Amino acid sequence: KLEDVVIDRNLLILGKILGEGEFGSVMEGNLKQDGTSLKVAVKTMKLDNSSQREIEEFLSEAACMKDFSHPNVIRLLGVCIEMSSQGIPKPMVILPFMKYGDLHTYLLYSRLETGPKHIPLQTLLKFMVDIALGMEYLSNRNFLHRDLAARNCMLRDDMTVCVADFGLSPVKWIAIESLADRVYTSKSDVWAFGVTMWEIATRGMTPYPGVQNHEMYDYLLHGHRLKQPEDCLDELYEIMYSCWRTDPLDRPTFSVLRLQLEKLLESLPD
Ligand SMILES: COc1cc2ncnc(Nc3cnc(OCCC4CC4)nc3)c2cc1OCC1CCNCC1
Repeated sequence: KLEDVVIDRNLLILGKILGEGEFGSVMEGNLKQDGTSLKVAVKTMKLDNSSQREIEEFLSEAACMKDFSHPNVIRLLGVCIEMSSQGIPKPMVILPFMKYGDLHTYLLYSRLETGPKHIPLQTLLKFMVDIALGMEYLSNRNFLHRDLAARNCMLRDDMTVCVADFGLSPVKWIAIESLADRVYTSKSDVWAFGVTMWEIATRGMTPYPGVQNHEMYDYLLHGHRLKQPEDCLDELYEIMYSCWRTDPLDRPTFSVLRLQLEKLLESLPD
């Protein structure tokens, strides 16, 4: 067994809510860890199946993420498990607290006079370079993100982006084949990465302006894809475009994308 993943619940003090989703919530917290303390980010969830089957499979997956070590992939400190007021297991995943917050909010704030100012092209490409390196590290270990989007990418204290908030087993990030067959592969993550690239290049735009969520599958079925942004370089749009090919076998690997973006940033007068 690898029970380095389970943290004593009495070492954790829960604070103010960062956000409330359908699954769970994200909150500020303090971890005793040594007489000292540490500011952390806590993600609560609510499982099903009272028996070991569901919780052990979740624990195994938690042990996997903890044993990861890369600057562009969020580090998982541990997991506390408490039973809820209804008898349901409530796992609480503990990560380091990210003061600069998510990448999606930072991009929209770069368009406001408070906080960050205009993000130059080179800084936008570095963000993409960072996501691509973290994603490449994940696929070279056969781990599927399942929920890659700009709101799930965090800015570290040195201002390098890491991938976070992985999904387990939003329409506008889901690959065409995954909407019809519900089959999720590495190319479905490549699809989501292309959408994330478009979020960065548009500086926070919601994908497919004008198209409603319920009409997305049919829209993609007709060969429609995200339109090229204003002032977006042609070479850059062709990179994100290659992520959305109808046949997933036509999509490029994460090593090819990372190589493409790094070669483009190095071609600019940075
Ligand atoms: C200063 O604000 C944050 C700091 C964070 N510092 C670290 N982590 C975070 N979130 C996070 C959660 N869960 C996971 O992974 C779970 C993986 C497990 C397998 C399921 N990774 C990251 C933060 C979110 C923050 O703001 C949340 C936003 C603010 C903007 N309006 C919407 C809510």
